[PDB]
Amino acid sequence: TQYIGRFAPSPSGELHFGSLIAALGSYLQARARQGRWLVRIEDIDPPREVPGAAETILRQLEHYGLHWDGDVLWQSQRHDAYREALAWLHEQGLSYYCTCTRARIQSIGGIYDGHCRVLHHGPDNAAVRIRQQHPVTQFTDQLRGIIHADEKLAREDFIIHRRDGLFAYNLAVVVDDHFQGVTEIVRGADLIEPTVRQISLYQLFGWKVPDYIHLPLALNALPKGDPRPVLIAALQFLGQQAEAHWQDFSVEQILQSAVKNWRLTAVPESAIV
Ligand SMILES: [Zn+2]
Repeated sequence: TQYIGRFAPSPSGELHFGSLIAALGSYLQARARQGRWLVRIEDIDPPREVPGAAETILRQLEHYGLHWDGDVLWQSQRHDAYREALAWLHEQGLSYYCTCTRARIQSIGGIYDGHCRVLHHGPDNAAVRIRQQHPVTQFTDQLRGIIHADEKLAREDFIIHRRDGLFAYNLAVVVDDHFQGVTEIVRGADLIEPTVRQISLYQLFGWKVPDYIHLPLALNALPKGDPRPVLIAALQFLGQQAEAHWQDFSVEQILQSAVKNWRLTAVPESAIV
């Protein structure tokens, strides 16, 4: 089956150099594998995001030559799907309602103890937690090798729907990547630790687990003007050939050659650069 990858930005700001790295690396790996590359706007909580940011992000991708396949998926148009997934989990004996306060959880060290797991509380003024069976605590990264996660965090009956009504990231990412047919997730190293919880969720749904690559995080908005020197800097960051005389080429030519020359093994394995 065809490779399917994606870039899934949060519209809490515009793209910066760090998010360009994630977009570019996901794009290059997808195109090198003769695959599809999709874009999903994570506008799951629009009251806490910035009007106009999603549109800015899509325009920036186009400016840097990173054109996606198909239609953009919007998480603001997917709450029906998340609700459906929650209903299935509850019906299948895989979730429960938790009425514990923030203060209680804080007092026991910040990781839930499964207090409400067999209390059979109703949905009224409650969070929804997953009822883990066999938590995943390690995974394979195609760049970094085998990763060992924080065991206490990995084994928690984690929140999948918040008491304030927000759908949890870990729920929505699995439901949407599955819906879009994603076969490999190429993203930043800041998402390493939640990976094992997401894999646990794929297993509870009975769904095929994708492959994972976590790129190094670039640490301290993209220029509106000439994108070429910024693209060259991003290619260098990712350990790729970085054309000296970029002034003689278009963005499109630079990307076409970067796809031809893409070497995953040359990407740095540091968590942060
Ligand atoms: Zn509870």
